[PDB]
Amino acid sequence: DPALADVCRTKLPSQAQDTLALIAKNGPYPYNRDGVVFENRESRLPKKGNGYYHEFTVVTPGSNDRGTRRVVTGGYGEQYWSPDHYATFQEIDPRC
Repeated sequence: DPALADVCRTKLPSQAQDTLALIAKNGPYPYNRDGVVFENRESRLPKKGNGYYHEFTVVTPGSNDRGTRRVVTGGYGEQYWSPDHYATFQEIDPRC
């Protein structure tokens, strides 16, 4: 499989848009876990080979802690948003 919901890039929180711009430039990244492989063990994203997906933190400005906001990239430049630490995903639509 079923489709994921879509979110327009310009409808993302500003910090999420900032993270997409960092990914496009290959960093630098605020967190040491930025860029590590996302294994997708439970297959909420389409099942792919080892290392296809990577995860990045999106800053939560009003908290002291890292927070739950994430972007996951795929190997063909697909981008996914998760506001809730991977419980839900939306595919980012770069066109809008």
